[PDB]
Amino acid sequence: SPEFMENFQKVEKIGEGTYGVVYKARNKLTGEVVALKKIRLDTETEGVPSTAIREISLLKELNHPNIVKLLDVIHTENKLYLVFEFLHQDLKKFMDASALTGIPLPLIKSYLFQLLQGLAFCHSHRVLHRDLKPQNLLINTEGAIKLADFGLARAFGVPVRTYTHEVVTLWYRAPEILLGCKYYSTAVDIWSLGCIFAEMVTRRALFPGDSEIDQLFRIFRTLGTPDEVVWPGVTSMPDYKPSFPKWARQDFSKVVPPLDEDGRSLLSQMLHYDPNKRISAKAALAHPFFQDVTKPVPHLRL
Ligand SMILES: O=S(=O)(O)c1cccc2cccc(Nc3ccccc3)c12
Ligand SMILES: O=S(=O)(O)c1cccc2cccc(Nc3ccccc3)c12
Repeated sequence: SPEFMENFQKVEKIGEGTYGVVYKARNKLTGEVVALKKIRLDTETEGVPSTAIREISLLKELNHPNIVKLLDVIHTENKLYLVFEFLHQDLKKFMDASALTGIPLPLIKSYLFQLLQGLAFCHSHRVLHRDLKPQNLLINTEGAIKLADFGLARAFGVPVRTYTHEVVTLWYRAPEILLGCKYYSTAVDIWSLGCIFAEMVTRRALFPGDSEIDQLFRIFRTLGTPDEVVWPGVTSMPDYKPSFPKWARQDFSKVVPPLDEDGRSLLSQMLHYDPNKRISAKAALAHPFFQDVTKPVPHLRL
């Protein structure tokens, strides 16, 4: 039987992703609580780009424990309401609440492993996230972490508004995107996740830039300014400028102090400059860093 917006009682606002506010709501007929996302459409031109429609279709096809579950899509007067499973807690909020002590390594390992499983699945199905950041990763009481807030709308020009609150998306953006690559690859998500891995460990964002050029320079100052030896083709990328300062690479003992050689090995493979050399999500799952991975439950005192 079709669901109608009248069937839902708004409880509270639980956030405001790239598509406006997200509300916790209660289904009046089943009593189930869900997360509702409101999407304002745009018949401004004539419709949604065919390629966009295909990408939304691709995302809808995915069913995985590490991808937030879409339960239904309600259509009403130029508006779309996405009905999702209810989750309300995210990695950003959790890290802020674990600021004083940091998230324990077993949980860091579990979350990273699960996010890699989610990404491996998406990537094998030709789906990229494109906007991975702590804010977009939802967690539940049982220890799962899930991908959400995919960067689909801005990537394929979907007729809908975005970033109701603001931005900070630059911090996790892969260098090939910052340098204007004609075509990027699934490797961009691995870069983002590597930044998130480092952030969980150090309790601070790795490259908190305030502009594309500042973002690039922050990356260069830490990993060294790339050259043809380290990244073949970099000096010919659209936005590459020979005038870029030349910085030497920093040691990870300094960049991510708490990590040992297994952690450093994996991090270095996730932050490799060359997209063609950056570790894939599938290969990362087999990294020695995950030998002892388990599924700890988070301490959530809401
Ligand atoms: O495919 S749907 O499941 O609706 C869908 C699900 C989730 C997000 C969507 C965003 C834009 C357009 C859609 N489709 C659409 C198609 C026809 C009319 C209005 C919207 C979206
Ligand atoms: O909301 S997200 O968490 O990204 C999301 C998560 C999981 C499955 C999704 C399926 C279709 C569209 C989404 N979002 C969407 C919304 C508006 C425009 C384009 C895509 C999905």
